[PDB]
Amino acid sequence: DAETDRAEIIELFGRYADIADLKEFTDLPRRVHTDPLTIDFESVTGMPPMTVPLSDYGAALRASFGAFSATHHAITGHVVTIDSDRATIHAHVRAEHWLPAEVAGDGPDRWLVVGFYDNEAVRTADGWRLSSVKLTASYQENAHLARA
Amino acid sequence: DAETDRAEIIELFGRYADIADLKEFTDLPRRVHTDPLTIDFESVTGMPPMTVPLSDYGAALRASFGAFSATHHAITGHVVTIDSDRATIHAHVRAEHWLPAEVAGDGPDRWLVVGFYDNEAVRTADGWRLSSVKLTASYQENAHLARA
Amino acid sequence: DAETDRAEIIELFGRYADIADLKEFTDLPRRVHTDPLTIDFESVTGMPPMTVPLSDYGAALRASFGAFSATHHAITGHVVTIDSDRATIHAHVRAEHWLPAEVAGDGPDRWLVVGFYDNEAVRTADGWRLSSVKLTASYQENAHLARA
Repeated sequence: DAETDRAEIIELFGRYADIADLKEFTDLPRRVHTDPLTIDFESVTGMPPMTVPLSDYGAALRASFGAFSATHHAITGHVVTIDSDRATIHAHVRAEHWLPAEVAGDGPDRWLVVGFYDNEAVRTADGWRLSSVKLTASYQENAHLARA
Repeated sequence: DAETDRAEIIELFGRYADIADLKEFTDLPRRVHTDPLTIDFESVTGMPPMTVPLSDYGAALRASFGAFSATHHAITGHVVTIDSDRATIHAHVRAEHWLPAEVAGDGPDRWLVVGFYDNEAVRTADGWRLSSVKLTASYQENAHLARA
Repeated sequence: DAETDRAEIIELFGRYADIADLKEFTDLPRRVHTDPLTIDFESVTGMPPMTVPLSDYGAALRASFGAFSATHHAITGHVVTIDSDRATIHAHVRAEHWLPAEVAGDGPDRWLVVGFYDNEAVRTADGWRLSSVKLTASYQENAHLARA
């Protein structure tokens, strides 16, 4: 019922965090996202929203997260609204990204993004999937490292 | 049923975190809290518990969170006990508060509070609301900034 | 039903975090864990998996967490699979451990572990309990303090 849908939608955010933090950009994205996927990270990158093939998104994530020794996404505070086979989710996110020493040198090594997801999900034949991801940053620390 | 109540009570903590972190002290508190509201932040401020009108609480939050460039509340680990139209919730909280550079100068800029909420909720005609908030700190970093 | 089981299993992780962070190693472990308990912290300590009496585990936790002024475990992203009276849970964890000043001196004072739990639970006559805990670290900061 509705509570099973809610619980499955919340769990998708655990799997979403696992994509990045386990660096598993091949199988897991198919279990988490629709194809194509709408993405909006403009609040952090200045790149406007786009709708992209899932394999492109995965390849892009693999390339960018390859810059980090590790990451940790702590996603909390899910506010889920369901209407049959669609849902919206607002959540908190705290995302830590550590640069290797070879890049960070004697300086800061951790890029922090805090803020919110305002995402959409759809109920597919293979279960709920996140069809749109939008990240709004409230604060960043060491954002220059995302460039460095 | 009971599981819908639990899920709605947990979601209230997402909305609670949103009050502070989106700095929305006017509408959201009515959706999250009863009027009046009992508050106990004594473990952090030394001010004893009080029961206050909700508009006072909102105005006070607006004034105090106005000192921060941003905040992030990560609330996790909800332990919810429900008895008809009342509930208790114990949870973990990690609350980050960043001071603007104009105030922090060359020193630390982030006030960290970790610890627990031990809160009460009531089922109102318009849904669950948090009727009592109690924060017990296990640790703080840079607490002097909450004064500065 | 299944959703009550899921919610109870997720709540166990709140109580698990409370063992360490409230430093309550006597009563709470009986409410959270089976006796005996399988533990695997090898990814952090190099000690291989073992199955130990619960009172030994509690005594060991009391001794080790006695080194810290405070800790905070933020457990998020639960992915729960249930099969009757057994479950597996994968989750994110961010665990902070602060050393007292008397030990940290003028140096770093916070040991950070980020990574994952990959745990098992069993439905006992007194409710769900965590029967196996496995922590896999993705990153640590100041791990030398866990020794110091």
